[PDB]
Amino acid sequence: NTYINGMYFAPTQTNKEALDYIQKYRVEATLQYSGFKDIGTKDKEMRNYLGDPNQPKTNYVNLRSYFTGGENIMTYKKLRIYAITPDDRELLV
Amino acid sequence: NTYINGMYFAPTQTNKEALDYIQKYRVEATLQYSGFKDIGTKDKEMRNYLGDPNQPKTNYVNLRSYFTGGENIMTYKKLRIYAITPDDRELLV
Repeated sequence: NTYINGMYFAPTQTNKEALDYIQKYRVEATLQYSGFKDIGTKDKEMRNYLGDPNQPKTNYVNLRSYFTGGENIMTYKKLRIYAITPDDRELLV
Repeated sequence: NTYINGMYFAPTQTNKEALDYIQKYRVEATLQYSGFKDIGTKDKEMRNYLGDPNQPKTNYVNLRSYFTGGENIMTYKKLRIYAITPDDRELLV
């Protein structure tokens, strides 16, 4: 299997500056042991896209700095997003 | 045998900020020579969990900087914890 250690979320298209009012990210993944739980609430790390410094700053949900002891696998994922007071799921696999 | 040189105590779950009013830790282990005694009273070293810097700050009872001359083995352990004025044993193997 191949594990997930992050998410390059929303690469910048022509008309998208939607990563400003959106601040917080919560993942509900399936870990190696006791999968579906509150993995935690963290923020974006807007570094790059595809690891290339010659690229605009896109969002990155850091799937490492969360409340886990094992690793995350490729079965399922739930991606809750937190602005001021919605909890809208922007992405779901 | 495999020796113990520390304790990653209380990895951060969803609802746990119980590592603030809790300050001091005393171990009563079984060393290689003259085991059961007051090994000492020390504090937490809240660095990481599982040695990963992409992880929240969890407690760590340092089982090296204590009053010993030998090493600690995997027979028995007693873990006294000190807040202001309890002495409640939070963990016991």
